[PDB]
Amino acid sequence: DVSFRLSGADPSSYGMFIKDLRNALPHTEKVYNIPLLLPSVSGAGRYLLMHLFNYDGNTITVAVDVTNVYIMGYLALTTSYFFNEPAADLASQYVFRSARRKITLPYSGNYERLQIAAGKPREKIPIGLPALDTAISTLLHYDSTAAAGALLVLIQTTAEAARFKYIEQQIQERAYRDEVPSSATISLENSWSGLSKQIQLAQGNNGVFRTPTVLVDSKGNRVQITNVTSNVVTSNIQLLLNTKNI
Ligand SMILES: CC(=O)N[C@@H]1[C@@H](O)[C@H](O)[C@@H](CO)O[C@H]1O
Ligand SMILES: *[C@@H]1O[C@H](CO)[C@@H](O)[C@H](O)[C@H]1NC(C)=O
Repeated sequence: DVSFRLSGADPSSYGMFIKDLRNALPHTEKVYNIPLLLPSVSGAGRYLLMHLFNYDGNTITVAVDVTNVYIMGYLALTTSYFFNEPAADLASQYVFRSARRKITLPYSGNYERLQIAAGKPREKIPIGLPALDTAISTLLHYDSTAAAGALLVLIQTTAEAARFKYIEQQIQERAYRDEVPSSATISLENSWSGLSKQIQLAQGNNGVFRTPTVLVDSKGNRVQITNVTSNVVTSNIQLLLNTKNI
């Protein structure tokens, strides 16, 4: 399992957590020196448990599918909660079975559905360490509309930061002040599957993407990534979604 405490958190302890989160995901091969997540994992070992503690020391445990860093659901005291989608129903066969009750949230875990539930796109929702403290708190007691925004903050400050060193750094810059994500951050989130696939297709194509990926850079400028020499590939991305899942 991995753990993160908001009480006393700072950039260093958050970076320790994101390192532990990346290290908890199994991989047998690296592609262009980036860990390649597994095609599949059977049974309970598919799910990583992340123990998150708010500033007061209250906790939720979040289950994450290790093949794709997707959060499936979470446990808060004696209640489990899962997205309304078959992968999360499957996960509920393995994790948090000791909960006294299981609630299926009234949306799936994808960004489009969560933003509809929350009433706002993630361009407008601040993220940071304080926002993560608020999100954990929100999730302690059921409120499906509030939970959708909390889950948009939780997914970006845990999974997305694990996938991309740029997003990890964005959250560290927001350790004591939330701020909406940069458009670069949104672009990377939306591009993770495409980048993961193109980096894998470049292995028998001399390092060249079969199809360019368009990203927004740190200045708001839209840019084409065409091969593995780009800084997105050599520096930023940390985990590849296996093409078997794309
Ligand atoms: C950890 C998690 O659940 N993450 C996903 C994010 O990976 C994905 O791009 C988005 C789909 O739009 O859905 C969120 O659920
Ligand atoms: C590869 O990537 C860089 C941009 O990072 C670009 O300048 C270069 O000319 C590209 N080369 C090919 C072969 O696509």
